[PDB]
Order: sequence, then C-alpha cells, then structure tokens
Amino acid sequence: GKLSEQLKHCNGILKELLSKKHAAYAWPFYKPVDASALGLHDYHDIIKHPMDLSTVKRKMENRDYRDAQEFAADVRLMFSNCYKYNPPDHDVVAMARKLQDVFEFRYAKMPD
Ligand SMILES: CNC(=O)CN(C[C@@H](C)c1ccccc1)C(=O)c1cc(C)c(=O)n(C)c1
Repeated sequence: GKLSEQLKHCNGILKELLSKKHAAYAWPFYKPVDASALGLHDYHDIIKHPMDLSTVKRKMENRDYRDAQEFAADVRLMFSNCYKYNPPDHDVVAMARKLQDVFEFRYAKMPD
C-alpha cells in the first residue's frame, strides 16, 4: 500500500514532467548534460553527481527507488546542479525554477 502508492504518485509526477504539457521548459532536463558537446569543460569539476529525468526514469523502471523521499532527492539534485553550475539569470535557471514549481506543488499532494 503506502510505499507502492507513494511511488505510484512519484511515477505520475515523473510522467507529467516528461509530458508535452511542460516540454517548453522541461527539455533541458530530459537527458544528461553532455558537457563535452556544449564545451562545458568545468561541468564535471563543479557537479560531482549529475542527474536528469532519463536517469530518474531508468531508476523508477528498475525499481531502484525504495520510497518517495529517494525519488524526490534525485529530482531536487537535478535542479540543485542547475542552480549550482549556471548564473542565476541564465534561461536554463528560469526553466529549472518553472519545472521545480510543477514538481514541488504536485509532490506536496503525496498520499499519506
Ligand atoms: C538537449 N540539449 C540540452 O539539453 C542543452 N542544455 C540546455 C541549454 C539551454 C544549455 C546549454 C549550455 C549551457 C547551459 C544551458 C543542456 O545540456 C544543459 C542542461 C542543464 C540542466 C544545465 O544545467 N546545463 C548547464 C546544460
């Protein structure tokens, strides 16, 4: 019940974050940052634990997450990495803030 039900809620949130509804600001978070491709040669010196929605999806599909807290920690790690690496006035930070608003408001509706 509880753990399964809470992970169903997490899976629902994940599907929404990946949905066309949010694509305009979610797209930078779909796949791992390709630091080399973008010439971001300091990315892996600054970000020690990269995270993205494809990694969260793989972990959910593999039943890696044992509870909602573990799932939420990865989603927030993804946003934190964005806030750590990028100047706060960058468009990717505006997109991060918007997708995190979607995440936090629906995560708060967790079944007890
Ligand atoms: C499929 N391609 C992409 O997703 C390209 N981007 C986003 C783009 C707006 C961007 C490029 C270069 C520097 C900053 C932002 C990224 O790979 C990306 C995504 C995040 C969260 C991030 O924090 N960075 C630094 C980079």
